[PDB]
Amino acid sequence: DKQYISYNNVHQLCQVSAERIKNFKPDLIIAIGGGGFIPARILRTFLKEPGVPTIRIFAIILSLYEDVKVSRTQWIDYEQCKLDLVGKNVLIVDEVDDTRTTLHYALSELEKDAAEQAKAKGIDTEKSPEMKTNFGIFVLHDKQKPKKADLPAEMLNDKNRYFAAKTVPDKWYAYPWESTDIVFHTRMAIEQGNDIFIPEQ
Amino acid sequence: DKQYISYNNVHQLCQVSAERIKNFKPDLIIAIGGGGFIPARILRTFLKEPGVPTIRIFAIILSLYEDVKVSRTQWIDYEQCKLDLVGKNVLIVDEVDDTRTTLHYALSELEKDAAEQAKAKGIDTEKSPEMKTNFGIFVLHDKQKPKKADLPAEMLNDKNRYFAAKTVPDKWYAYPWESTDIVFHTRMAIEQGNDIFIPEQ
Ligand SMILES: Nc1nc2c(ncn2[C@@H]2O[C@H](COP(=O)(O)O)[C@@H](O)[C@H]2O)c(=O)[nH]1
Ligand SMILES: Nc1nc2c(ncn2[C@@H]2O[C@H](COP(=O)(O)O)[C@@H](O)[C@H]2O)c(=O)[nH]1
Repeated sequence: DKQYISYNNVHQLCQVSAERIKNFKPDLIIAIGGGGFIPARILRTFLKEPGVPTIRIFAIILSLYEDVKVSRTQWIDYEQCKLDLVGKNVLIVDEVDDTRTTLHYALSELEKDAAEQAKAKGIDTEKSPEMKTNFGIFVLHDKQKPKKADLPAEMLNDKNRYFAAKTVPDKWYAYPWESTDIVFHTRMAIEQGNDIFIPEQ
Repeated sequence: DKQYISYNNVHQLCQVSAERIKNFKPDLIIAIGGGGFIPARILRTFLKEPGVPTIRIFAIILSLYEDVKVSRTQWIDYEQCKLDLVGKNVLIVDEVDDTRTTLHYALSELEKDAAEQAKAKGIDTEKSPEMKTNFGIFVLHDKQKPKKADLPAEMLNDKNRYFAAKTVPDKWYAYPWESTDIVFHTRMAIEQGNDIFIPEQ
């Protein structure tokens, strides 16, 4: 029993979520895999405000192994990119929250990068808090079920640090960019109510 | 006079292009900006062959300035990623070819990386030509107008090295992930015959 998602749906999800996200006032977006990149890119179009330069999106690939083992398959070369996580608001993007495992470590590893950058600059997060980095999360879908790992309480709780376009029942979702027959995929999606929901203007 | 492109169209363009591209037998994809990432990601779904691991996609941002000036805003950290361009077939992806300027330098800079990564490896493409790197290009659209830059002739000639989904006229194309009203954008696209061109199965 699959749930078919149309491109246009993913687009409207980002759209509505764009507003709530506008608070967190992100300084940059870090996208997990290609899965998180597509919505991240769309998400950007909506966060564009006249004059203000367009927010940057950094893609990262993260591999998790067992017998937990983390592996930075593709990471941000802060060096050559000249990216400073210090005192910035980072928004982590990925399509769906299943067991939360992925975001758990994604946040984790990125936090290490922040705190270690802070040292390198000679700063003390303790003595001078404001210098700390504020992390945010954004997912199209957040499955409601038993999560096999977890994200820090204060964030997971604040409705302006963790955004789930939609929270949905434990099922398997097929995303437009995965299908080898978009036409079928689409027809299905429309038949399950997974197409638009915000009529034209 | 804009040309509205639907997500589903971009999807089918990749689909058909997937075949011709299957020859070049790409070892990895390097995507220019988010623009090239979305189609690159889709393109992947179609290149998947049972058993064989899924091809990797590397995103890069390239800034070009004048008064030409190149700036690696975001590049591939071959180091930590453990990526070897030597003797591999790289496919460069980006949504549209306008003045070719972008791809000109994108290819250029990436070629430097291959060369320098080839020499410092203790090899020479002259005596051992089975090691040089073969570059490929893929764009949804390739506008026909007089270009401002240029790619090597042997590549822009061999129809198994330069892939352009649909070769379009000189106009301005609005891509789905750019629109702030997908519904309108879509209706328009369908009315210009810029939606699907292949049916279900
Ligand atoms: N297409 C699709 N991928 C899923 C689904 N649930 C999980 N995934 C994939 O599995 C990864 C694991 O997420 P986690 O379980 O660690 O929170 C996701 O990022 C995503 O790539 C689903 O319903 N549909
Ligand atoms: N949306 C859109 N972007 C375009 C169009 N033509 C060029 N661009 C943008 O301009 C860049 C310049 O490409 P170049 O002119 O250097 O070959 C493209 O990669 C793309 O981001 C168009 O018709 N529509």
